[PDB]
Amino acid sequence: VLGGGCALLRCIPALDSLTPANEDQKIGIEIIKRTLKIPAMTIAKNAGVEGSLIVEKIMQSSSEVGYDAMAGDFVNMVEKGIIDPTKVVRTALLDAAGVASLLTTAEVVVTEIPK
Amino acid sequence: VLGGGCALLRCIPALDSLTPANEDQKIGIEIIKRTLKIPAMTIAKNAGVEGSLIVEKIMQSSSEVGYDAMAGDFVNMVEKGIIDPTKVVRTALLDAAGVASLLTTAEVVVTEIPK
Ligand SMILES: Nc1ncnc2c1ncn2[C@@H]1O[C@H](COP(=O)(O)OP(=O)(O)OP(=O)(O)O)[C@@H](O)[C@H]1O
Ligand SMILES: Nc1ncnc2c1ncn2[C@@H]1O[C@H](COP(=O)(O)OP(=O)(O)OP(=O)(O)O)[C@@H](O)[C@H]1O
Repeated sequence: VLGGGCALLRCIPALDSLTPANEDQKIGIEIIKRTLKIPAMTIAKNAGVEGSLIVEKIMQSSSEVGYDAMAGDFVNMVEKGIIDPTKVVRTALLDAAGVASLLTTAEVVVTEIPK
Repeated sequence: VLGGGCALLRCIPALDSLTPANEDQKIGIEIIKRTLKIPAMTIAKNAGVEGSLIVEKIMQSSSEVGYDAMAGDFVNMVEKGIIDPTKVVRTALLDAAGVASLLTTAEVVVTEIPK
């Protein structure tokens, strides 16, 4: 798939085409929708530029256009070779979500008293 | 002038039409140029939205269009009444710059030892 976090950026309208069952499911869908911009934002922030403007410029562009943080330019990602494995992206997303959504269900935390 | 920090936002091409004498003057001009977006960003950030995207949408718009953070939408701001005194804007800019650029010239700081 496309590299630079653009592959997760192109799946936001798939979440926009979802009908939640209730308000809490809608909250979770919005959480994932806001999370989907995080890798591209982090890559752009590590390059010294403002990641939100870069992310908005990526979503306002065509589906083949992403941000090259090395050259700092908006390019064709397949033609420039900036590509990612699909397995890596889905594995990272699923493994992050499964533990973080379970962590957010907590009300009580029990720890050992430090000796 | 226009309110919402847009009056300082419309003076950025006036800085783009400047020729610095050396590199340090260029650094100072860039400092003021980056500072000119700060009040609109702060107003948008206090409203719960991302201020950088709002600022970019303001500069991509016409000269009469700004952001109403009360209604959260982009409007003709003379017609909507969001206006500022010119004296207040220039007083704030000059009073901030005069002390802050002198503060940034410091190399040594001498303080009294706390008793
Ligand atoms: N020139 C580039 N422009 C834009 N994005 C790029 C560029 N080169 C790599 N990337 C992106 O940066 C990410 C790679 O980051 P990095 O390899 O440091 O971390 P990771 O793969 O998440 O984890 P790990 O630390 O295990 O390697 C991928 O999303 C890749 O598509
Ligand atoms: N509805 C609005 N939409 C957008 N900007 C607005 C709106 N109402 C006011 N503003 C802007 O917000 C700023 C006013 O902020 P505020 O009065 O809290 O601070 P100040 O004038 O800098 O200082 P002081 O605390 O001394 O009043 C002005 O720039 C004004 O144009």
